[PDB]
Amino acid sequence: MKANLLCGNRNLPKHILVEHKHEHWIGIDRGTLILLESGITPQFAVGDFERNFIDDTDLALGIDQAVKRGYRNIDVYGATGGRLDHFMGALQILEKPEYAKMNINIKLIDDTNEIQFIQKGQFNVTYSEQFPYISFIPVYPTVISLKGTLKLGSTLTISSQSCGNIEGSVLMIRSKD
Amino acid sequence: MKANLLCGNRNLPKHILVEHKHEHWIGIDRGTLILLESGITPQFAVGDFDSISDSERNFIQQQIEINPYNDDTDLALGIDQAVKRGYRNIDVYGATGGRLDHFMGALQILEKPEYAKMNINIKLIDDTNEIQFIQKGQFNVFPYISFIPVIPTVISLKGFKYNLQNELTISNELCGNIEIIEGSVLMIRSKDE
Amino acid sequence: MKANLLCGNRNLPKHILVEHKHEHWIGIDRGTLILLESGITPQFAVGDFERNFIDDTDLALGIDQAVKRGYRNIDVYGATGGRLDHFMGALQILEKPEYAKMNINIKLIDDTNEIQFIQKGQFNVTYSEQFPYISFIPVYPTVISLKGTLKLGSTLTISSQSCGNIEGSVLMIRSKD
Amino acid sequence: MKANLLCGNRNLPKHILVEHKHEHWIGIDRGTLILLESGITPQFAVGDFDSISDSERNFIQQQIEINPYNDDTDLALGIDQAVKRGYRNIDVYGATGGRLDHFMGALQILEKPEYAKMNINIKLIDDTNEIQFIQKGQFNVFPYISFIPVIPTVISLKGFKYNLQNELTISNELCGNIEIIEGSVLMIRSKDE
Amino acid sequence: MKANLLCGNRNLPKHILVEHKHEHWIGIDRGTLILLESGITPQFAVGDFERNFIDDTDLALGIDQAVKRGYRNIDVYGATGGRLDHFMGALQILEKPEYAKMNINIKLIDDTNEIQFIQKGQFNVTYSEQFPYISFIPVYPTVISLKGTLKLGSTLTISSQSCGNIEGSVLMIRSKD
Amino acid sequence: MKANLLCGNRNLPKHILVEHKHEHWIGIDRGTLILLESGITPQFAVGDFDSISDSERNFIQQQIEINPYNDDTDLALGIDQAVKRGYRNIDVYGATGGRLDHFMGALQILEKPEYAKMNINIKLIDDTNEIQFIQKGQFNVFPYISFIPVIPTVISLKGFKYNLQNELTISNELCGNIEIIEGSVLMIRSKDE
Ligand code: NA
Ligand code: NA
Ligand code: NA
Ligand code: NA
Ligand code: NA
Ligand code: NA
Ligand code: NA
Ligand code: NA
Ligand code: NA
Repeated sequence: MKANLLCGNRNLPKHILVEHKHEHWIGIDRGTLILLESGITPQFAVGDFERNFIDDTDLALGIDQAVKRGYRNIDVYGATGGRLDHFMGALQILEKPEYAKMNINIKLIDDTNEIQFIQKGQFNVTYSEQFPYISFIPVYPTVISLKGTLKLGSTLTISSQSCGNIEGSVLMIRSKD
Repeated sequence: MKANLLCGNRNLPKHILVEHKHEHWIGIDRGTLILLESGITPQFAVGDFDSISDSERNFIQQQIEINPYNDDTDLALGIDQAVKRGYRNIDVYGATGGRLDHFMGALQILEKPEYAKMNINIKLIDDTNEIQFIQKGQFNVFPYISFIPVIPTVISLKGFKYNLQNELTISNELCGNIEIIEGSVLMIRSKDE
Repeated sequence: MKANLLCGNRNLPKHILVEHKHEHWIGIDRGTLILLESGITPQFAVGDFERNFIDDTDLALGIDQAVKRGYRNIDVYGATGGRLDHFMGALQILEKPEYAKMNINIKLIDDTNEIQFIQKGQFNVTYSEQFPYISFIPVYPTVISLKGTLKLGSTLTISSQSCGNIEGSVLMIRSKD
Repeated sequence: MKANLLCGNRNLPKHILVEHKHEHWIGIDRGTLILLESGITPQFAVGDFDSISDSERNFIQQQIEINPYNDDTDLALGIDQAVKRGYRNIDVYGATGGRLDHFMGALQILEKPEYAKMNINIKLIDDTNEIQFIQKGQFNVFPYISFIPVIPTVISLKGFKYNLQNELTISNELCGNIEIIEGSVLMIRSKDE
Repeated sequence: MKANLLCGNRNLPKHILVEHKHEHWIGIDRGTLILLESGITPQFAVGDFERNFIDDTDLALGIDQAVKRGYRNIDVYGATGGRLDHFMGALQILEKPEYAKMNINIKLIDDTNEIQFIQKGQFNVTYSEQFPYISFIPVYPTVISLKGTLKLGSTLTISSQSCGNIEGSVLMIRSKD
Repeated sequence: MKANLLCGNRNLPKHILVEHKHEHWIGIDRGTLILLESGITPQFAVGDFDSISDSERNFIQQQIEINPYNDDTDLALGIDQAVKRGYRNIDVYGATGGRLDHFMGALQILEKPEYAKMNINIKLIDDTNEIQFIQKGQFNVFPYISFIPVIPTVISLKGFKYNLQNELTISNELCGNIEIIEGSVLMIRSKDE
């Protein structure tokens, strides 16, 4: 089951709320209000502006509840822009070791990016129409692909499928040109 | 048709918002924002409720906020407004604890005669109690049960004695009969804490 | 809360029923049938072709019930055209002294007009894109604006904001050119 | 699944259309137009019902009007048609007053054996009464209660005597037991007017 | 009342599921799944991939239940293409003598045809915009129109209204050019 | 909030899918496909369930199929997953007949202590029975009733004797009282076949 979380209205892909109006949506803080104003009933909501559902941030809470509720595909919207600590809080979540063993998939999506946390191992990467660039950001991580503090463009802006093997852990970022 | 009113977040039965998320909910004052925050759309709301942006207030004050003309408390209007829409069973949550002058006002509403003649069922509910008004007449049936007079002769059966008992049974424990020969009494059911 | 009343299908603004399909609608007489045929469930309906809700016309009844139900913004559609006594009955409503004290706002809207009853006092008037003309029709009413039985074009076809003060009462009509 | 049928506007419990506006409603003859007029969309309707324009009749006779093949009265078809869709609890309103030959036909339906074997619950209801058929067997439980035989031995408890009483109790007043040893009886509950 | 049956996804008129999303739909076998995937709740469904509703094929069952439920206008979609025995099974249904006496109307519709079983008697035929051709296929049937094993183009591809009288029984087929 | 679970098609009460077509349904293993086939959309489903095309599996495994992390049987996860969403009354259908080791596992779930403290009501149901767990305490109330101990002193009233009866009443026939002084018992109601 796929879960769509909305925790803001900044940088949202176009028509995301109308093209996906009948999917499972979850409100996070202010995202809840936006969903209601768009005629969408949230499966559940978290954060003020909730607590009786069932140390942590509202988004960490909402995602944890999604995971516990069996969702395997979790896409987070409205988590980039404005206050950046909120965006960093999101990246933290993706890193929780608890979501490592599980066969879960969480990603932050905005009108220009798609962020995922690729852990130690080997994964495949299919091409995409709107997302030409790919970049890996270590969270010592050594990697091997089909073309090969640290601040190098070595594993940044780069363009079937390919293999990505990590001999630590990184954040995979796909972005539009 | 059943309506649930939320007046705030004190002594609320745990999980009451998740367990009845699809029923009809009415927001009274602070209850309004708690409903929305839980992703619940109130059929309507009464109360000055705070806003954080025009986009919001515009939303709430056009599809949720009603403005009954009145005098009466926000809860009393919410009730009347629910009865006007055909709601027959009303459960008020969030009306206990804190400032007791309000809890008391909530009791005045249950006692309004305008509801006795009608076939309305109003109950105040929190995590430990259930309260309702019972007028002159005969009726049947939280291990504890108590009757408090409002304005009263009473006769009970399955509980204990009480025969033509004038107004004790301020904590009974019992498919049961109770007849109000005269006056009126509030019935309050409690759980064993 | 805003209430939308439908008591006919003549002169309705374009796409009013599809662009506003999720707002609060009230049926009045035949308007009820039109709403049902458009997939809209009326909050309530009045008039035959209802009475157990809760001397007067069906529309006076429906609007009175709206007012009693706390609606502050009431827009009436389908009240112009065809039988004119029905349109005049509508204008009567706007005039009820009962809706004077209250902070209510009622208006008749059709594809070309927007009629409101401005009572004794002083009100403001914002400009509008589709409605360039403004006209005041007394219901002895003396007025003072930003440009200044009786049948004069003095207070008729006339084009930020402006002040309208009434030293009796009039009907304000905004119409498209 | 519960279905309410409207056969007309006589002796209807006050506010029955507002108070149950969201339940499933079926229109029988004139009931059809009363439902719609109240802004209620019938799940389906039986009956020649009048029209005032093709636009309307087209609407009603394509999304509301069904045409069961039959013989049986319009109400009897409406019932069968509700049972075919899985409705187990049926409340018929509007079937009392006026021409009594119809009220009687409505009683014949409750007595159809085709419903005894099934687990259907059909009740006729108006502002003062509630009526249902009770077949051979034992069952339990408007201050007044009366039993009228249809084709009958009976035994009651909480009411009064009645022990192996052959077919009086045409106005009882009483969490109660009743056993039909033989035959069948209509049970009618009334209120104190 | 009109009933729409869906028992497949081959040769469906364009946008049938979106333009008619709010009408009464019935699922038949796989049609059920297609309806659910299109956001449509079937009044009821028949066939595996149901039986406790209330010798025969799932479509014969679904249509019989429609007829018993009082539907007078029954349009069948997705019954042409792929396995042809399934299409022939459909034609059989249209022929059931049981649906002769009744004032019922059943037809198979696809993006190019509209098939109906005209029995012994006399019927009228209105023109249509998208369907210019008409053809009659006997199911000894003698006919008389406004222009007049057997394998003749005499009563095939042929183009107000007209009269069609049958002095046995035939299948009327209207098709696009 | 009420949830119905379907685990398969054995001993199902006839018409259970048509009569409750609009309630909330959860699919467990084979129950999933039976729900869909009947044109019913499950709130969610647990179980490897078969597919016949990617289009389908994609559909089911994105809007219906959930994957709780676990160990526990598919039915036990379905239950927990329903309780997590706020479902308080759970009716499990399709869990009897066939391989009894499963029927037994279904009984273990009703006995989980994690549900005793909470205010959840889980019942196993088929065309002839209704089964539920009853913990230490006092409670009230298919002509046949039986109590089977799980881990037990008991006292019944309206049925027959049973006073401080230690753990017979493996087929009672009776607005009734039962108190578990010690231990726990499964209550099973049966119909007369
Ligand atoms: Na959920
Ligand atoms: Na109540
Ligand atoms: Na307190
Ligand atoms: Na309303
Ligand atoms: Na009933
Ligand atoms: Na009468
Ligand atoms: Na149907
Ligand atoms: Na249960
Ligand atoms: Na068995």
